[PDB]
This record gives sequence, C-alpha cells and structure tokens, in this order.
Amino acid sequence: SDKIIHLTDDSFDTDVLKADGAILVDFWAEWCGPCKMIAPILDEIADEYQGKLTVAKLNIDQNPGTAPKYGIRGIPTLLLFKNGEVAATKVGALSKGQLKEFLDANA
Ligand SMILES: [Cu+2]
Repeated sequence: SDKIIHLTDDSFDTDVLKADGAILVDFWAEWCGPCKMIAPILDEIADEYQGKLTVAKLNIDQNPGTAPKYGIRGIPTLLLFKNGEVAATKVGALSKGQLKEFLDANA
C-alpha cells in the first residue's frame, strides 16, 4: 500500500487535475464493504503499472467536497484521469482481471 497516493480535497487539484500522466482515483469509505474488497486489488495494480499509472485514493467521509464535482452517486467509484480530464469511470467493485480490462480499454 506504499505507492498509493493519499488524496484530500485540498490536494486534489494539484495531485490529479494539474498532473500530466494517467491517474486512477478510488473514491471510498471505511463503512463500504466493496471498497475494502478492491483495496488489495488496487495495491497490485499500483505495483504492476508502476511508471505508467498512479493509483490514488480519496476518502469521501474525510473529503466530502470532491465526489459531488464528478457526479459520483455511490462508492466504490474508480475515475481514470488523463491530463487532468476524466477518461473513464467505473462504479462498483470488480475483479483484478476486470480492472485490467478496464485499463486496457483506455490504453
Ligand atoms: Cu485519509
């Protein structure tokens, strides 16, 4: 879990919107079962895609401001950013194989 960026409402603009590379943002909360199910999957993606993709997490309980800006209505929601713009989104939990397909669909 060492390579995942810990986002806040204040750092979101700098860490995501002003970044150039691709960033996969996980909107999550501790009370969300499916969010905890995909947490180890995100760790593997962060390791596997090192140097090509940054994985980041935004806790919506601690950071209530960001999710509404992207019309997020439920968690977990994965937002894939490229050049500060949403390239794709995925609502709900998914397997590692499905998340790899999701990323390759955007490559
Ligand atoms: Cu936090």
